[PDB]
Amino acid sequence: HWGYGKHNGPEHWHKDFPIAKGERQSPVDIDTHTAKYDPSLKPLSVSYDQATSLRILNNGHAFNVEFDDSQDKAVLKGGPLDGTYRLIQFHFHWGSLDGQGSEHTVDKKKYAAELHLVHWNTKYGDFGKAVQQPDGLAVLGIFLKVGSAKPGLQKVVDVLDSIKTKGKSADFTNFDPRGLLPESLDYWTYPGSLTTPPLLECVTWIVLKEPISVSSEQVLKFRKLNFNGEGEPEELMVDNWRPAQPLKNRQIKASFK
Ligand SMILES: [Zn+2]
Repeated sequence: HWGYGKHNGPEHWHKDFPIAKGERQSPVDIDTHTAKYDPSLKPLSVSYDQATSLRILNNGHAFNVEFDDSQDKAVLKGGPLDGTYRLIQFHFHWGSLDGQGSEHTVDKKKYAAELHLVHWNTKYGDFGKAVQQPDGLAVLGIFLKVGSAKPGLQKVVDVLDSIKTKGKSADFTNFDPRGLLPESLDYWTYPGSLTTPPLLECVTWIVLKEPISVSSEQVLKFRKLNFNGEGEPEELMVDNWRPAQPLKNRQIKASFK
């Protein structure tokens, strides 16, 4: 099955998922000097005050914090979006070393990790219908650099020992995702895809310019997770990131100048 090793990694995915070579694949390198400032873009509206987290789960390629998405509780609006997008989960991509780990890059610069908050368009009724549509998903991407600790991340870091192996899940209630956001909400946006199989081209990417800082100790704990299931040989969950894909016929827009 697909993964991030030498024999099943991203360079192999096209054999099972031929859209891997499609026209709007993600991630991409953000060239800050060719991105177009678009003054018609609106500020992002992030309404997470009523967010209800439920569970944290190791799915064999990352860990997902899942939210109750049966009502408009935690929603993303504005920016380049039409309509209302509900938060369903967030997860991260990270490296084996501090110098790599993000999926998107900025002027070819790699960050130590990348946070993805995944939202789906309410007009489509459920997540599974949203993935089939070109405007079905909105993913907020936030870079992580190593520096000072992020206090609002620590609750996540402390529970990772209970979900070390694939298929492990733990109750994870009352987590506030507002603790993960940077000060500024300036962003780049472009139309893209999921960055894991099935790689569907259903995503409006919204990548924040300002990274958040996490401590060396916090990212170290990410790297103690396991791709494998319990009772299988240990393969550390590191470098679960897809390399940048060709931009092709797309334009990256910026909310700022
Ligand atoms: Zn992701």
